[PDB]
Amino acid sequence: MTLGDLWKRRLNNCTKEEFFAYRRTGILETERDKARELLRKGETNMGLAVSRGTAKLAWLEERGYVNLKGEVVDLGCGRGGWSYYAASRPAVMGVKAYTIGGKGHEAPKMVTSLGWNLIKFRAGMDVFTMQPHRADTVMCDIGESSPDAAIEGERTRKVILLMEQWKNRNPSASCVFKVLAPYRPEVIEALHRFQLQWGGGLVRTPFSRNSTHEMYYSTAISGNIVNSVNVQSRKLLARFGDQRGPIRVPEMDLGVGTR
Ligand SMILES: C[n+]1cn([C@@H]2O[C@H](COP(=O)(O)OP(=O)(O)OP(=O)(O)O)[C@@H](O)[C@H]2O)c2nc(N)[nH]c(=O)c21
Ligand SMILES: C[S@@+](CC[C@H](N)C(=O)[O-])C[C@H]1O[C@@H](n2cnc3c(N)ncnc32)[C@H](O)[C@@H]1O
Ligand SMILES: [Mg+2]
Repeated sequence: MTLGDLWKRRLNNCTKEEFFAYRRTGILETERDKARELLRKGETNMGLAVSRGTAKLAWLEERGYVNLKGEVVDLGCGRGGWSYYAASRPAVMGVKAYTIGGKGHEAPKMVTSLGWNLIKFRAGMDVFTMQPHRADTVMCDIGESSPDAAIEGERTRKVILLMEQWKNRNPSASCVFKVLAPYRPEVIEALHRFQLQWGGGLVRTPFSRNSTHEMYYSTAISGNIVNSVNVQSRKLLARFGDQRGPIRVPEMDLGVGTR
């Protein structure tokens, strides 16, 4: 059993007041006061981020940890925060974004955020059974939290396998994907296998809540995976009992228009 497995048990052992205080302590949070109401009322002319996902991917790129270029696929696009982010980047030529939609799942938000015309959104699509196609950059932000760590491990394993399938079609593709439960040993095994064939490493973004162990794998970086995970587990355990609140920052505004 791993340090992260213990963290998950400690998390589930929090009382409600402990949990809600722990969840946001010391994390960056975008200010979505305006963006949320614009989306609620159905405004389509807006470039404020359609979700909290945009600033996460932006941070990864600003840090130099991802390469976003060429023909991009967004697997599990949800509202589309990553799709709109990618579409606004000059090195990106097109975005093919796929998400399952349906009951209890986010459908793509339709806005004029810069480069929207270069995105082909397709909802009602299961990416786990969809045959891969050519792409220069493969993104996947899939991984639904579960109180059950074994379920999170299995959901993570399916994402890593999907990425192996997209790399089999596109061996030279840039990859960035969510690893929901990197602390699970079955996930560590799959990541080692991925890293030994494709390179890459794991990083934590500062916008992820403390209630999730999610980390992001990118082929553009390197680093011992076990060490990366254990450093993050300790950080998450050390924040229990922290009284600092979240740190509020402006939300990404990409502007509007076609490219
Ligand atoms: C609501 N809640 C969640 N957790 C734990 O925190 C993890 C994440 O729970 P979460 O509520 O922070 O994320 P969610 O599952 O809603 O996904 P989101 O839509 O992206 O926000 C869960 O899998 C549980 O392990 C919780 N743990 C405790 N102790 N008490 C709680 O009320 C509680
Ligand atoms: C957390 S969202 C990604 C957030 C996104 N990156 C953003 O910035 O808004 C992950 C999405 O993947 C979708 N999803 C989960 N399983 C899927 C599947 N098998 N096929 C397609 N989409 C799936 C979920 O509905 C969810 O909306
Ligand atoms: Mg919740």
